[PDB]
Amino acid sequence: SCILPNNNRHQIFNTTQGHYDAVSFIYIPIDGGYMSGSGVVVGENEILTNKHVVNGAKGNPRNISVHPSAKNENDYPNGKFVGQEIIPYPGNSDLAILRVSPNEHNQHIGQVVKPATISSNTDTRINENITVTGYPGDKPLATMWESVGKVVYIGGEELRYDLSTVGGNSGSPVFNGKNQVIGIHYGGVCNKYNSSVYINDFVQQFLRNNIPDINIQ
Repeated sequence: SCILPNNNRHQIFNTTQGHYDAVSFIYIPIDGGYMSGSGVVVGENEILTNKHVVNGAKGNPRNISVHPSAKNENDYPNGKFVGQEIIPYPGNSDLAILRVSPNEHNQHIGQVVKPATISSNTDTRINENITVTGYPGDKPLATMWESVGKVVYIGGEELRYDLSTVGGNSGSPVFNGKNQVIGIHYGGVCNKYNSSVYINDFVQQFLRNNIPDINIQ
């Protein structure tokens, strides 16, 4: 996750408004600190994020806290949901489904926010205007930031763009202008581009296979 020449980013304060509500903050304690990342609610009990993010839990999903619509370190408007099962993408992309437990009120994560709409990606192209929204670690903890830019590359399961991200953004949803998820940010090449897992037909099948209620448009 790299700061690029295009560094056009702003904080989301109304984090439950519109498509921002499914954007999720991830906190995993380690002995002596914490790993944080990002994700997006896509199903009744499911978020999407990276393999390397959930790996911070060292195989134990109950080390993972998911805070949908997190606004800041003292403001979690939807509380948190604890990891229950890690379902990695069988292919070679840095993509994982995290299934989470209900909360203390027996609410499911996909009930307290609107699950994100997944693009079928039939129209996605080079140079289209997009956003990557999540929890960059150069900002205050658990604050949501949107980063504005353009697609520069599409290939197999990789989509690249020219917009800035930072450690902490891993797992952030990539949104098109219709606020649909076209990919899942995972990293980049500093300071050439940033990159996401592209939700192509094979990744879409993995999603539907594991999240039958998924909303693909």
